[PDB]
Amino acid sequence: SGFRKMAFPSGKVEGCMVQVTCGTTTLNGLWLDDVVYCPRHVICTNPNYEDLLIRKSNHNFLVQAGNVQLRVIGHSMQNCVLKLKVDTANPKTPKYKFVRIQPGQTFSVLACYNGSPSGVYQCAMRPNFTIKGSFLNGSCGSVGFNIDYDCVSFCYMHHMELPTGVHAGTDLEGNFYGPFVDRQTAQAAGTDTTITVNVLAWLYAAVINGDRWFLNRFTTTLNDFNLVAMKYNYEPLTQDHVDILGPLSAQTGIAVLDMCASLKELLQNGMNGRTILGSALLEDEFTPFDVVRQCSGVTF
Amino acid sequence: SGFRKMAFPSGKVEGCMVQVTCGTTTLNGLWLDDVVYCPRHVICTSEDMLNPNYEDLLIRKSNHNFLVQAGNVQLRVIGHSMQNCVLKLKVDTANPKTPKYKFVRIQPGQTFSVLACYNGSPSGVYQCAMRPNFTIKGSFLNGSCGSVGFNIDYDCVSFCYMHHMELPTGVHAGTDLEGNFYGPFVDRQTAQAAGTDTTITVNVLAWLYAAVINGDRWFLNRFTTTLNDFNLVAMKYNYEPLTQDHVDILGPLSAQTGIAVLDMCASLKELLQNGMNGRTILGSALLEDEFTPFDVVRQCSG
Ligand SMILES: Cc1cncc(C(=O)N2C[C@H]3CC[C@@H](C2)N3[C@@H](c2cccc(F)c2)c2cn(CCc3ccsc3)nn2)c1
Ligand SMILES: [Cl-]
Ligand SMILES: [Mg+2]
Repeated sequence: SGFRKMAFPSGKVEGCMVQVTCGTTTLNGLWLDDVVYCPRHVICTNPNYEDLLIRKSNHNFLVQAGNVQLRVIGHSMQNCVLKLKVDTANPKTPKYKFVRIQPGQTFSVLACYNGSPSGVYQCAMRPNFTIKGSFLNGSCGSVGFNIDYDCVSFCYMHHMELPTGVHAGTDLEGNFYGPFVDRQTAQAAGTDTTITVNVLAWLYAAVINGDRWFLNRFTTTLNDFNLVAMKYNYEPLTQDHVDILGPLSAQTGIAVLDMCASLKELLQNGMNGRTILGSALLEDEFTPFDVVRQCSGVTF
Repeated sequence: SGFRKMAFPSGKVEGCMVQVTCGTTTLNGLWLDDVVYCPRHVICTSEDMLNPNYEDLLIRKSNHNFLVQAGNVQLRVIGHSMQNCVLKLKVDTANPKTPKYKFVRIQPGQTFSVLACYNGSPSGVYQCAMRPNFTIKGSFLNGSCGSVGFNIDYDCVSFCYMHHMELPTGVHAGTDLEGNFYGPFVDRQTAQAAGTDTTITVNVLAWLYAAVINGDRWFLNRFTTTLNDFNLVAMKYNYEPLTQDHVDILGPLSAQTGIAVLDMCASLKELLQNGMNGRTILGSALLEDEFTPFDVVRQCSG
């Protein structure tokens, strides 16, 4: 029993983190095979990054894997990520893929400083394409990932903090999540919305763990609920979301539209001094799979 | 900016998790140098578990009865000993991935990271606190016995918890790595219950300081309090007493923020009296007590 915000074991990624220093800036890079990936804004000196990089020589890039130093033998740019070719293939390179995640999906973040891992936590790609992480100066290049079996799927590289304190980054191919640029300009997180399918998944997690007070005899329609959803700044619930929740509906005897009626009442009446899984708010950073994985016991 | 329940990177502990099998029972062990540590109830049957005589049970075991598996490598047991409620299996191979480590017994309110493990394979990592009633609020399923809790300040792993069982209220109990249970619990199936829990006052105060550091001041007030008047109010909300040690420990965060410790206590008093009025603090609608003062400085400063 118990339900907790749980990150993937980070060992396979710790062995890939390195420190990258160009000019005055130091941040983190990801060492896979014979390439180090890091944010292109490490580029020394409204920037024209292709033009700034030609001035740079391989030996301007200091790369350290612990005490050991890696020799840069080439450099290239892919969107907002810089790729440093090094002389040595990382002997601890895991089986891995680069993937791009969708809003509402979760991943583990390995927060790093000076190439040394310092913490791991779970976070969701918000509908406004930010994440609510915990990053200080020097965390740029920290990465986000999921693990399926022995395969690490890298999905996020951290680039910047926005004025509201939330965070923005790219996939490992250098494409930003959301309408952001890697520049000193005026940028702001858009208005956010609540990830409806994830709230429902969390209510099923609560039921599985004995928290049942919010259940009621009623059910609703997808059309009726989604009108309540938009009213409360909740993402629309689609039939595909209903399908994904199928497993949990079968396991608990609570149909999704049966649970939507519960969520409707919670949105309209509050929780009246009660809590669900130790929270006084509705939590939307657990996916249906996160709830199945943790209420069943998958391992890596 | 931001403030999150942050676990330590788990790789140094992942390299130590093994599977231990006795009879029909399989659980997790911790492999450091040439020793595998696991809960001694791995030698029990469910019948034994009402009033097991562990000394009598262990003397009947042969080394080859213990099947220890590290990945796809079967380790061979060459001896065994029992220390309180932990079984120490001597193996013929030292773990080449053994980190710098220590065993530490922690006090209520301390936090640590838990590496949930099944059949010797890590599943996930999350942050826990030792509650005042010597339980933890974890996420543990059947087969999680032997999972460990740890901290990694500098590059040394301090092991502080090994998971043994789940109590009737859904909370969890275990030992330190010397085999001594936290709290009054025993590794028997006899009736046992967690005591009434209380809120870890010093940690709430640390978290409120974290909130100020992150730029939130809505809960401050113009009042102060004596330490004794604070504790008279706090105990009425089932909060732990705040000691002069707790006040000393908060000195650094007080200095950084410019808010005296007893002024922050006055703010907490008001929050307990009023609630949040539909507001949040660091994204929570409740007062969070599983961040220590040391945690706050670690995450908000370095
Ligand atoms: C939800 C959960 C959370 N954390 C840990 C668990 C989890 O796996 N066990 C913990 C619990 C509950 C089941 C079992 C193992 N118990 C063992 C137990 C019971 C009472 C006190 C105690 F100190 C330990 C236990 C071990 N044996 C021997 C025969 C046997 C072996 C495997 S099943 C039966 N008999 N009882 C479960
Ligand atoms: Cl302690
Ligand atoms: Mg209903």
